[PDB]
Amino acid sequence: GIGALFLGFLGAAGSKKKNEQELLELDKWASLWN
Repeated sequence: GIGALFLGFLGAAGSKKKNEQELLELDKWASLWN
């Protein structure tokens, strides 16, 4: 879709631009819970 292009921007800027990483890391750890 067209609105998907927008999300791609905010998403791309993500893979582009520490702390948030360490916090996001736990998100992956959450998988453990399953």
